[PDB]
Formats: sequence, C-alpha cells, structure tokens
Amino acid sequence: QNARAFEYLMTRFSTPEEVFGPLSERLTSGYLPEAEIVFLDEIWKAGPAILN
Amino acid sequence: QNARAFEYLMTRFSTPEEVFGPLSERLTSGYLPEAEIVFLDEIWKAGPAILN
Repeated sequence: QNARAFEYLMTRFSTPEEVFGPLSERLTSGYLPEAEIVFLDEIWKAGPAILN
Repeated sequence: QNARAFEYLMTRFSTPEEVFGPLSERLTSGYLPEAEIVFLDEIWKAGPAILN
C-alpha cells in the first residue's frame, strides 16, 4: 500500500551524495533510507565508499 | 502549437542545477520537466547525477 521505488545506475565515479541523498542533516527525501524497494544497476563498478 | 525548445551542451563538469533548473521547490521555469523538445549535445561526457 505504501511503497516507494528507486532506480539508480551505479557508475565508476558515483558518489554517496547522489544515492542516499546529499547533506546540508542529510536531505534523504525519497532516496534509499526511506524506500521500500531500491534498484541498483551494475553494482560491480561502484566506489569503496558506497560498498561500505 | 505549444512546444518549447531547450539547447544545452553537456560538459565534463556539468551540474544538474543548470539543466533541470536550480532549486530554492525547484525553479524549473523553461528547462527540461516542462519542455516538449530537448537538445543535449555531446552526451558521452556528462556526470553520473545527470545520467541517472
């Protein structure tokens, strides 16, 4: 009944401020911490900060 | 009868605030969300936030 989708493509130069939300304390309105179903395309090419 | 154009050149340091309009909630007056035909030159060099 209440589910929010999230489509994102992981790149080689992707930053955590564009997946979970940029900070100002972090503007995470509609991203990953408040999403029922998340989609991450091409996960075998992300950075070390997003993997941790 | 009612169509708006949009010409923009994607650079290596382009930000989504200059393509989809800057935020204040987002000043999208004549940019991409309200445009019938959009033109993006050199799309093979944009950032990860604009491509997603």
